[PDB]
Amino acid sequence: KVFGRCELAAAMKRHGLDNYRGYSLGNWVCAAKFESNFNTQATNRNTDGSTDYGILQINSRWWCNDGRTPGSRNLCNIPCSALLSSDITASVNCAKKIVSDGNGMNAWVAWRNRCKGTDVQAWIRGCRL
Repeated sequence: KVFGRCELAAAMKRHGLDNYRGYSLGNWVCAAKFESNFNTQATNRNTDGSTDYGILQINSRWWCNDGRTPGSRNLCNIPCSALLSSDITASVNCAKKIVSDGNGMNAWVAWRNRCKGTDVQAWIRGCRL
């Protein structure tokens, strides 16, 4: 599924991401825009044997089980298949766990490369939330 921008923001807000751990809603929408272009089925395979899954491109080394990644910790306690669902439930629940670790939203490559320090409230422009 390819989400619309405000459609996604609304779902993320329902699940309490607005301001979670110090990250306003626009950070999360921006992250999804540049990680996956809002595509729930996006997949990126990396050189270290891990794969990034879904709308938030969550990595399989620490966060989900795909049965084939070295150093697997599966700290969200979910199959990586859950992160490719058309609803965002598993991705947002796991994201809360990721962002509560160590480096916050710096875990997301695209957020660090395209969102950090920008006018992130632009990503919820014209949404009625």
